[PDB]
Amino acid sequence: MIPVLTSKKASELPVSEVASILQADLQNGLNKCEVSHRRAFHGWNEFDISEDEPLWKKYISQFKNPLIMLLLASAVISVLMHQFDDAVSITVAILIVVTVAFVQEYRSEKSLEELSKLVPPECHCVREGKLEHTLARDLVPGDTVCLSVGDRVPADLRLFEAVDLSIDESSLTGETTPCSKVTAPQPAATNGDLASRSNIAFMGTLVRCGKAKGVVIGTGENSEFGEVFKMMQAEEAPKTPLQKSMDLLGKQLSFYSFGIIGIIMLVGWLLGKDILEMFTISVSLAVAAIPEGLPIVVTVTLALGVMRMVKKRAIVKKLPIVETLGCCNVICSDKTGTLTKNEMTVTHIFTSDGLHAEVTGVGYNQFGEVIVDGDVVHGFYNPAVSRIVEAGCVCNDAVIRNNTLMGKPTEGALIALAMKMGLDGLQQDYIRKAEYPFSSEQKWMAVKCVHRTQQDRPEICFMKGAYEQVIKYCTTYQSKGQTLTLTQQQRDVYQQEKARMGSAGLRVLALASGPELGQLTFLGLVGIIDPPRTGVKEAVTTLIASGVSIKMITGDSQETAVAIASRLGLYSKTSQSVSGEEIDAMDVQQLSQIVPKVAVFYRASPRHKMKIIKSLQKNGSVVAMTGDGVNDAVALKAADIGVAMGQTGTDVCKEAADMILVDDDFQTIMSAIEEGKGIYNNIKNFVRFQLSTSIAALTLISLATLMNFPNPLNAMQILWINIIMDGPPAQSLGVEPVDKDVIRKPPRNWKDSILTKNLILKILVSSIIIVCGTLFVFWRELRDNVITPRDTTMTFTCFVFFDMFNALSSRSQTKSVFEIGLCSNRMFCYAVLGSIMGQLLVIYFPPLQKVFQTESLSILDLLFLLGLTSSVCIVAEIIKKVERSREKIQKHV
Ligand SMILES: Nc1ncnc2c1ncn2[C@@H]1O[C@H](COP(=O)(O)OP(=O)(O)CP(=O)(O)O)[C@@H](O)[C@H]1O
Ligand SMILES: [Ca+2]
Ligand SMILES: [Mg+2]
Repeated sequence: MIPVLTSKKASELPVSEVASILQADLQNGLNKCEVSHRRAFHGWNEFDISEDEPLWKKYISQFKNPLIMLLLASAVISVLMHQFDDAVSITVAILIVVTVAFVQEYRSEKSLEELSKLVPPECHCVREGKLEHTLARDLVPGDTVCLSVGDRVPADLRLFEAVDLSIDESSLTGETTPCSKVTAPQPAATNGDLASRSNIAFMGTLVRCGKAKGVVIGTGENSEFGEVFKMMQAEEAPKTPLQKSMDLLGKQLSFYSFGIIGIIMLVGWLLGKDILEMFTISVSLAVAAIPEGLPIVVTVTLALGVMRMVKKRAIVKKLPIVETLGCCNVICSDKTGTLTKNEMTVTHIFTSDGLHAEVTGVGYNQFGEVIVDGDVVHGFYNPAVSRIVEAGCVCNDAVIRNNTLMGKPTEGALIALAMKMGLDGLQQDYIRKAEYPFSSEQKWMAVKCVHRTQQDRPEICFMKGAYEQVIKYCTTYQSKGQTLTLTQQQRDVYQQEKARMGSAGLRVLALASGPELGQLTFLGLVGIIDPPRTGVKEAVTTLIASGVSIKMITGDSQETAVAIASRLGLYSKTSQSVSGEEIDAMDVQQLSQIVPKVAVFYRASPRHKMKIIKSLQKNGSVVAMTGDGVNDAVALKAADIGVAMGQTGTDVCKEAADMILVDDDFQTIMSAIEEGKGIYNNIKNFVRFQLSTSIAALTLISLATLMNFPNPLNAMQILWINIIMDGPPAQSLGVEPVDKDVIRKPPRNWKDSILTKNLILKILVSSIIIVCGTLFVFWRELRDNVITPRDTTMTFTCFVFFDMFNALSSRSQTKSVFEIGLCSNRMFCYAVLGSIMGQLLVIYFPPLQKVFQTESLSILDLLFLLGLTSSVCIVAEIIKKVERSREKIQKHV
C-alpha cells in the first residue's frame, strides 16, 4: 500500500528514496491501470466537496415569511370561526404558492450550480513514457508532472529537475517575490517555515520562470494548506451590482405598495366596510405586489446567457463582469491570434543587390518554388538567396515534421521557405553554442554556430529581427561576394523597400550575418505573408460603425499595421499612430488627449499595454483587451473585460482574465454584446410586465374601494393573478432567445437605471387600457340590483385574459408579434397553454368550483371576453409599429 508523503518529509527525503516510496518511475511515467487503481483508492484529484441539501430544510425555509405567516394566521382564525370552505381554499392556495416558490428556488439553485466549475484545471503529465495532456482532476499520487512557464501547479510536487525556476507563491505565502526552487534535500533545521521549502511545488501557485518536472506527493485534502484553501475559496458572495440595483428597485416598489395598501385599508375602514374579507383581500394584494421572482429571473437569465456563451465557444467567468460586458466602448486586440490566422508563409525575397523574387505556395508544405523575374533556381545558383536561407536555417529554433508546426509561426514560415529551396538538412548541420533568447523588448535573436565538417574558419554569427534593430548592428554589406560598407544612399532605398513590403499585406523582417556580433553583413529582407481570418472585415465594420471604437495593438511595423488596418474598417482618414518611444515618453496626461484619436499602435510591450489601460480608464472608458502572454497578466487583471486565450494562452493569463476563448477569433465579442443586450432586454420585459400588472391591479382595487362597490377580485383570484404575474409565465417571458437585430444600438451606460420614459408610458397605457376594459365589462355586466358570483367570475376571466394578452405583447419593446414568430420561445407557449388549462379546470371542477366560487359561464360570454380582451395587444402593436416607423423615417431623412 503506497503511503502519502508529507511536504516536509518529502523535502527532507532524497529524490531516489521518495520515488522508491511512491513507486514512481521518473522517466517512463506511470501506467494507466495503476493510475486507475490509485484513483479508486485515494479518490480523484479534487477537493472533498460536501454540503447540506436537506430539501425539507429549504421547504421549511420557504415558509416563515410575514405574508405567508399572516395568511396562515387568517386561516387559523377562520377555522376558529364557523366557516371552513374559505379556510380550505386559503390553505390550498398558500400550499400552491409555497410549492411554486420552492420550484422557483430549486431552479435558481440548479442554475447557480451549473454556473461556475466549468474551467477545469489542466496540466502536463508523463504516462507510459509519453507526455499526455490530462486535467488536474485526473492526478494520482505518483505521476510525473511537467511544469512550464505560465502553468499553474496542479498538486504538490517533489522537484527533481529544475533550471532557473521561479514560482509565484504570493497566494500561499504572501511574499511578492517569487521563490527560487532547488532539487537538493532540505535540512531539518530550515524545514520550519513554508517559504524555506525550496524543493516542493505547491498546488495553486503560478510558475513565472524556468522549467520543472516533479512527482505528485499529495492529492486533494492531504495536500498542505488544502484546509485553508477550502476555508477561503469554497464559499464566497460575489454579488452583482445589477442584482443590488434590482433588489433596491424591488424594495422601493414594495414600500410604495405597502403604503398604497395601508391607505386603501384606512379608506375602506373609515367608509364602513367588511373587516375579515377586506383584511384577507389586502394581505393577498400585499403578497401579490411584492416582486419575489426578480432575483430568481435575473439569476436564471444570467445563467442562460453564460450557457449560451459556452455553447458557441465563449467561456465567461466572473459573473458581475457580464453586466458591464454589454457596456463595451473600447476594444483592443493584437493582430496575430485574434484578427488573422496564425498561418505565415514567405512570398517575397529581397537581397542586398536587389532582385524581386516571388515565392508561391500556401501553408507549411513543400509544393512551391522561388520565382525571380525569369529564372529557374533549385539550388546554389544565386549566392544571396542561398546565404539568406542558410542564415534562416542557422537561426531557426523550431523543427517542422510531417507538415506540422510546433513553435512560433515566424520560425515555421522561415523553415518552410528553407525546405522549399531544398536546404532542410542545414538546420541540424549547425550546432548552437551561445544562445541569445528572443524577447518582446529585444525583437531580435542570435545564435553562434559553425560547420562541423570543417572548423578552420572562426566563429560566425547568424541573427534576424526587425529592420530598425538590424541595421543598427550592421555596417557592412555584400554585392558580388566581397564585403563593402553601406552609406545613407543605400539606407534610404532600403527604407523605401521596407515601406513597399509593409504595404499591401506583407510582413517585413531582416536577415544579418557576420563573424562577431558587433559587425555583421546585411543579407536582405523576407516577405512573410499574413492572411486575415475569414469574416473579420464585416465584423469589424459593423462593430465600429454602431458604437465601438476598436483599436489595434500589434508588434508589426508602421506600413504593415497601416495596410492591415486599411484592409479592415479600423483605419479611417482622421486616425493617427503612436510609436513605442512616443508612448513611453508620456505616462498618462499627454496620452489622454490622443488615445481616442489613434486606432493603430506600433510595436508595444505589456508595460505599454498597462499605460494604455491607465490612460483609457482615466478618460472613463471600458476596455476589453485580449492577451496571450505571461507578462500580460497584469494588463488582463487591470482591464475589466480582459480576455484570455484557450490554445495560445497560459494558465496565469487564464486565471487572471475574466474571459477565456477556446478559439482565437474576433467574433465572440459581438456575441458577448449580443447576449448581454438580450438578457438586459429580457430583464426589461419582465420588469415592464410586472409593473404594468401590479399598477393595473392596484388601480382597479383603489377605484373599487373609493367608489363604494364590492371589488370583483376577492382573495383567491388575487392569489391566482399574483401567481400568473410572477411565476411560470413571468419566467417564460424572462427566458427569450437573443434578437438578431440587437447589435445596431449604441452601448448602454453603467449608471443608467432600468425604468425609462418609454417604458413608463407603455406601462401606464397598458394599465389604463386594462382598467378601462374591466370598467366597461362591469358596466355591461351589472344592469340591475342582483349580484351573482357569475359576474365576479366573468370579471376574473376578463382580468386573466387581459394579463395573458399583455404578457403576449410584452416580449419585445421594438419587434412586432409576427417579426419574432408565433412559436419561437416554446416555454412561453407551454406556459400560456398551462394557464389556459388551469383556468378552465378552475371554472369546471366541482372541488375547484367550491374553492373559487366560480359558478358557471357560457361559450358566447367567453368568446365576447376573448374578443374584447384583445384591445391591449392590438393597440400596443400599432403604437410600437408607428413609433418604430417614425423613428426609422426620421433617422433616414
Ligand atoms: N523568431 C523571431 N526571430 C526574430 N525576430 C522575430 C521573431 N519573431 C518575431 N520577431 C520580431 O519581433 C517583432 C515584434 O514581434 P512581437 O512578438 O513583439 O510581436 P509579434 O511578432 O508576435 C506581432 P503581434 O504582437 O501583433 O502578435 C516583429 O517585427 C518581428 O520582426
Ligand atoms: Ca408577488
Ligand atoms: Mg503582441
